[PDB]
Amino acid sequence: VLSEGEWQLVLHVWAKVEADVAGHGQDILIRLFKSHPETLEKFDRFKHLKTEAEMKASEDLKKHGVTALTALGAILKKKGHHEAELKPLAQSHATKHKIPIKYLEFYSEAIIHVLHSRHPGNFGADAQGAMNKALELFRKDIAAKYKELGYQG
Ligand code: HEM
Ligand SMILES: O=N[O-]
Repeated sequence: VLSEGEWQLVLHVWAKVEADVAGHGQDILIRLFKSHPETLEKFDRFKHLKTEAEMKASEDLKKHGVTALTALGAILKKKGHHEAELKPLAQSHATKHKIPIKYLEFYSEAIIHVLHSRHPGNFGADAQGAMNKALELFRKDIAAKYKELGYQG
């Protein structure tokens, strides 16, 4: 359970993302793919991309980055009351895309990394704490759905 002040921190951070959703989404996906190349293999859409330059030049990668972070922003603005929004993503990611929960942990770390990189000296220690809690909540609630469907624990 995040506090109100922690939710406020999270959504203040998210306001930085919303000023350039495509830019953040692209930087997150590239950080993920390059830090954890197994992740790229899950995207039949993107696995042709070999180099960071090709990733950066991919307009379609940007487009998908918008789709993904738009969904995450909507979830965060629910301040934990996200059952309806989280259900479809759980089902797709477990059963269709076949994304292990561990990869969602890597995704969370890529988000944090990119926030520091884009906003140096402006992503406060309080805000990092709050964002961690928000993301941990999202992974806990997705993981329960995966467990239900026979995918994790
Ligand atoms: C915070 C984490 C994430 C969010 C909010 C998110 C959100 C979304 C959304 C909204 C879609 C399109 C709708 C859908 O198919 O359900 C999608 C598709 C997809 N996601 Fe994610 N996702 C996340 C994490 C991941 C991770 C970590 C991976 C892989 C390592 C992944 C792989 C995919 C794939 C393969 C698709 C299908 C893309 C296509 O071929 O068009 N997602 N995601
Ligand atoms: O992308 N995690 O440092």
